[PDB]
Amino acid sequence: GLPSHFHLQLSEIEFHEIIGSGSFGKVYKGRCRNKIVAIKRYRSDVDMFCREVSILCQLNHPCVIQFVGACLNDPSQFAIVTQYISGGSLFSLLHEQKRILDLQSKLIIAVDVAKGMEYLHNLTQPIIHRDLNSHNILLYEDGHAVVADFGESRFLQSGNLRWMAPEVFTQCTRYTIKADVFSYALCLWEILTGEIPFAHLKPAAADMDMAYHHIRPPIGYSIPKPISSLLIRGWNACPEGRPEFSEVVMKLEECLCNIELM
Amino acid sequence: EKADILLLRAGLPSHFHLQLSEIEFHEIIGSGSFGKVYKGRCRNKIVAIKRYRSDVDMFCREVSILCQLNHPCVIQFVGACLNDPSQFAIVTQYISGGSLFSLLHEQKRILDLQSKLIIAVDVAKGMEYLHNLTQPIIHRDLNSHNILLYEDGHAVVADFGESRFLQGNLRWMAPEVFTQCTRYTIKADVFSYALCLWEILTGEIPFAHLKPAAADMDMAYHHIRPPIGYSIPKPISSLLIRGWNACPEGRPEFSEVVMKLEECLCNI
Ligand SMILES: CNS(=O)(=O)c1cccc(Nc2ncnc3[nH]cnc23)c1
Ligand SMILES: CNS(=O)(=O)c1cccc(Nc2ncnc3[nH]cnc23)c1
Repeated sequence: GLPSHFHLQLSEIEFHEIIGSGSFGKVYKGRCRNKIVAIKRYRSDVDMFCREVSILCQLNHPCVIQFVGACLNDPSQFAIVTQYISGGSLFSLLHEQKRILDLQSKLIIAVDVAKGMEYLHNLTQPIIHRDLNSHNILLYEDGHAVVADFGESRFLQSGNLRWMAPEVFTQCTRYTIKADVFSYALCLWEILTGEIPFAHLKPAAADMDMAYHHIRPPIGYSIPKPISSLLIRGWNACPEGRPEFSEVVMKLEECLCNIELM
Repeated sequence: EKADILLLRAGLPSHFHLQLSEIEFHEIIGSGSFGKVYKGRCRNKIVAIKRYRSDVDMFCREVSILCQLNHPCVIQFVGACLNDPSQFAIVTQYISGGSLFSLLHEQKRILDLQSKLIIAVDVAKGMEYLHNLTQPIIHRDLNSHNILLYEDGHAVVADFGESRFLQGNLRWMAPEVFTQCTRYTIKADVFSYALCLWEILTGEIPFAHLKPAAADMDMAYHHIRPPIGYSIPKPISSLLIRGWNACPEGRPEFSEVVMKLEECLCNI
């Protein structure tokens, strides 16, 4: 049921330099069907590969990664091919390169991300990214941005509770699209400040501070009042209080107009 | 299934083996998706029987946990019927003073502080026992329906139907997802116990005016707790504030809960 045009023989892929690595295997830069591509090569695990592919073959939007195909011939030859995006991750730009950005460049990125996410959330069968962060926002050289890496992505699912611990309640509850809005909020703050949320903490300390002790990255004069309000609602502890991505896109586009006019 | 029942039959001490024909079933005293709970009679002894409606794994596990139990603050297993899946039953002691839920919310009876603390302490001990076994057991369904009361004023934890033997990038995660990454720990019972302790002190069902799922929601997403009046003694309010800490790591162990409540009984 993966449309047959998306099937790939390994012979259709030219592998070049390695560009990423992890548990799954390796990511390579390469060439496929007359394009420059990123190829995610592989070494319970098969279900996750099949999910990712099922999701990648639904994608068609300029603010979301472009799928090229997958190789399914046998388990040792598994691979996912996408367009290569040469401008790097948003993470690198802000934290490693420390390129100084004007406010217009920042909003273009954040809007492009918000649009990609709006797209995903409003398909007939909605998609939750579940891993949205600055490592998974890639940038074109022109400053436009796309949402990448759908390895954690899932299709949206269609007495004792009164005495349940919150962490237990949360586990018996369905994972929603509003969890993507939370993560986005952090990315949006991260774009404006150019700082890693909770830079001084290791990942898990940071998550605990957010979940248990309500701490949020500090807002200041670095963030104008139309946006800062989106950030606050965006990372509300109650999912239902969080805005829809359609709302996020309009407000950021309005800000983008006014910053171009000024 | 046939292999699991036979293995269970083999590890289960002989006195616990029962035939469904040896059980007399009087009235219904408990309910659930699993089946029903009865008052009844077995070998001429007044007993409580859980009757049964994935279901074999559940039965083998519940019986397994039950025959490990040997502590006066925790339900006394009497036996099971494991003849075949159609006949699945679980027999325990019957306790004539009823559930804490009944006492507080149906009979609406008034208790003095000492009587309350004895209950709270017995529950705490029972949970301490479970949590400190060589193979810890987590209860997972601790509430006022599942705390039972002898007429001498002591209590036991009952219904082990939900019980189990205890076994990125995170920086950008939503709190309700970060929490989906950790499993059910012992500290989840402590939280449940906290509400029971508030329930005992006030006589009110936690979030009485909301439906369960809304109470859960208010507690998880909005971080709301039942109000802690000025009338509640400090050492107990301290236990509540900590016991239902949203941070599991910040909730006390039951041994500490026991220790603190025992002190109060020495001042009471
Ligand atoms: C392989 N397709 S994927 O599932 O979306 C995916 C997963 C993990 C990391 C990437 N990275 C990049 N992909 C493309 N271009 C780039 N330039 C700099 N990093 C990448 C992509
Ligand atoms: C069958 N044993 S069980 O699984 O622990 C169990 C589960 C659910 C409810 C009970 N009730 C009572 N059990 C004993 N005495 C009582 N007096 C008033 N209600 C009960 C017992």
